[PDB]
Amino acid sequence: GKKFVARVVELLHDPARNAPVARVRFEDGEERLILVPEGIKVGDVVEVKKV
Amino acid sequence: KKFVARVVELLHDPARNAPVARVRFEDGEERLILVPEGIKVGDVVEVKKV
Repeated sequence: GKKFVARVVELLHDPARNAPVARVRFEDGEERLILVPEGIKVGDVVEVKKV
Repeated sequence: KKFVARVVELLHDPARNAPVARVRFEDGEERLILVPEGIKVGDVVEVKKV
């Protein structure tokens, strides 16, 4: 359907994992923390999608 | 590459439009993320940049 997207607003570091966690912002103004891939920058948009 | 995880649980909170899914990543780590409507338990989701 419509692409499920969120804007990356902050990039944090998870020390347990050596991996980035982005603070993201949904269309309704909700903000959550997600594991993201490498190469994500603040200001990008990420999609969650079935494979 | 392809950053993926398998939906283990899925819950519709009447408080938001999108459902909350508990996903299992590569190493076994589990977290709660918002998924699109129509994700069912057992699906694999991908987090990618657009």
